[PDB]
Amino acid sequence: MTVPVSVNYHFTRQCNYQCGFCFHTAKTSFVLPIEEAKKGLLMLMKAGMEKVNFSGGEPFLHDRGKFVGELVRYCKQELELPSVSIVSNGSLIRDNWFNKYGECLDILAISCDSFDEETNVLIGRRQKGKNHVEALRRVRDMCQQYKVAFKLNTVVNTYNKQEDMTSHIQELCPVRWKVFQCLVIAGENSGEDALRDAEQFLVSNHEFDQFISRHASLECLVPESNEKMQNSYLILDEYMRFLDCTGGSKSPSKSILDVGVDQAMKFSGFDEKMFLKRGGKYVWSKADM
Ligand SMILES: Nc1ccn([C@@H]2O[C@H](COP(=O)(O)OP(=O)(O)OP(=O)(O)O)[C@@H](O)[C@H]2O)c(=O)n1
Ligand SMILES: C[S@@+](CC[C@H](N)C(=O)[O-])C[C@H]1O[C@@H](n2cnc3c(N)ncnc32)[C@H](O)[C@@H]1O
Ligand code: SF4
Ligand code: NA
Repeated sequence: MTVPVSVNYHFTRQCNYQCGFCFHTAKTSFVLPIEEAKKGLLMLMKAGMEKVNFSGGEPFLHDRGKFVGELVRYCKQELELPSVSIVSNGSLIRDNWFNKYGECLDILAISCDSFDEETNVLIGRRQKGKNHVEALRRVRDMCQQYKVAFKLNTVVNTYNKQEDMTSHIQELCPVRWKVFQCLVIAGENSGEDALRDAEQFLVSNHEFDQFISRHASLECLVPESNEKMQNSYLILDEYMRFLDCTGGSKSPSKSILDVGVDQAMKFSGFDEKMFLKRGGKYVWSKADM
């Protein structure tokens, strides 16, 4: 039986940005009552979960960041999880949140696809109406101030495929720099009713390889081609259903809240060998960094 050692919980699909290739789109606004989410996290820890990553959607948009804060505190203080992380666009992370919850967060990943603001506009890394300026640098400084490990995520796509990020990554010094090839998921960023159309963003495997090669000097680089990314995550949706990506979509299992972890896991599509090959198990607790 596969142990769900590291699990992503996309607890909301709502987002304030509009990234054109987004593969986890705003198809619903449902969020579990926080006590139900805590019951799911408890049974995941009982099944062997050691790392949880909160995703979405934008995790800091829900309830002004209080929901993700409380889940981080619950997992660290009540479940004693070795690793608690978040992946965020960074735009809504505030100093008061960090002062309250940062001691419980091991790793904060901020997504940054370009250091060129025209490219970010083309991609949709922007809110409609008002906008923020240097959210990335301000969040990076908060991670140093509150002693959280800083991680950066980048999607290689048509509009950054020639970008040399070396000097910027050198300055930011992330502990881990994930570099994803833009990935198509039917019903998310392809398909008749999809909210996004990734076609204009996709790169060839070779263009992905050339972006990786350009940045091979950076020791923090963790590349994930489509092969390494598609099925190598345990992905719980906003109903705490595992999503199986093996068929090219995000096909949900029943909720662990109804059937338990082991039963739902059979329908996760998780490729544990690929999880290990891409570097999914790593030094992820802050005592060890
Ligand atoms: N087919 C896939 C593959 C991945 N993801 C999501 O893409 C994000 C990738 O972010 P990453 O930083 O790689 O997630 P972590 O699990 O925090 O990564 P790691 O533990 O390896 O640092 C995750 O939310 C994951 O669930 C997705 O929606 N669909
Ligand atoms: C859907 S996002 C959710 C968290 C937050 N909204 C953010 O963007 O960081 C999770 C991660 O997946 C990446 N991502 C989104 N769409 C992708 C795609 N089509 N292919 C590869 N990665 C993608 C994001 O950039 C981000 O690092
Ligand atoms: S990838 Fe962009 S649009 Fe998709 S959830 Fe993250 S910030 Fe929102
Ligand atoms: Na969609």
